[PDB]
Amino acid sequence: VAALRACLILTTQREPKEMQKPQWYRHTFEEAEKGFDETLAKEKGMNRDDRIHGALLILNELVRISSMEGERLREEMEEITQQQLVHDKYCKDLMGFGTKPRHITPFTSFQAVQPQQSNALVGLLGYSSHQGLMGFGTSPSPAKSTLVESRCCRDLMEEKFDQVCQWVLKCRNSKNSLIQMTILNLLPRLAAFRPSAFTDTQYLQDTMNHVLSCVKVLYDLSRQIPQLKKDIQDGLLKMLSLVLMHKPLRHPGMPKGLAHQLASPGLTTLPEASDVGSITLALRTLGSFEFEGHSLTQFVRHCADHFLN
Repeated sequence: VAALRACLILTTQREPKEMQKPQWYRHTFEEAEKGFDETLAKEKGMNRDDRIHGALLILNELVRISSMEGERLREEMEEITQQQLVHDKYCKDLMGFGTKPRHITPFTSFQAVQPQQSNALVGLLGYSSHQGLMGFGTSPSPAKSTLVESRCCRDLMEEKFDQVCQWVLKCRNSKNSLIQMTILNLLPRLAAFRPSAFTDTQYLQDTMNHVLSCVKVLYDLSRQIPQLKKDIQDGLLKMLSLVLMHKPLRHPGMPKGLAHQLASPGLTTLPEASDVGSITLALRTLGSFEFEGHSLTQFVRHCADHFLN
């Protein structure tokens, strides 16, 4: 596989601006060796660019051919391919593809089922069975440690605004699999949508159980990272045990808890008189003292609670 290791010597080393004529003729042969055989180099050789355009007429076909079927490529290479479908100038080379990455979803290929819809997810894919291709899986619903491949799909898998019967199904369905075990997973449903709607009938119910996850890394991340799924507007309550089990481990060690626990809340309800006691007692610490953190303080730092604050 010379064409596999020879061309990326340019991909990793990419040089600019100097040559106007030559680099344009150096970008083609990268792309040029994607269009045949070699599933890997079908996924390898267009990739970067990704800055810059690729818009010349010949790499259009390298765009076309590798926005065409596109399988294959491969299963794991369809991951790169998943976002190799360019944006947005190609209208047909995107939506015509959306079936195949969703055909990975629609049938067989338990990985390409689980794997792929985590990709676009921005953008859209407004085709009905492809819309419903984000709507076939919500009843998967998700088992088996592959959650990283699917549950983070479901949210950004959604489109807008067409309809939420293929969106809120998660709220009806994706609220089943997460509360049961799969601990780092209850991130993967609940930290997603997240713009928008996370709190709904069953899925603010799990805003309890996603917050019930909090056990004082997992005992670092789940504290704050589950205040990402802290979301609007339904439950004011749980944010309070998420203010309590936010500031119970916060006031303990690992102030990198606060590195993600402070930039949350920030919306809301921490800076109460109690945190005019306690977060003042937290900002009376004042630290810890580290620079991004020093800025991460100011990234957060609020008022009007005090001059002294």
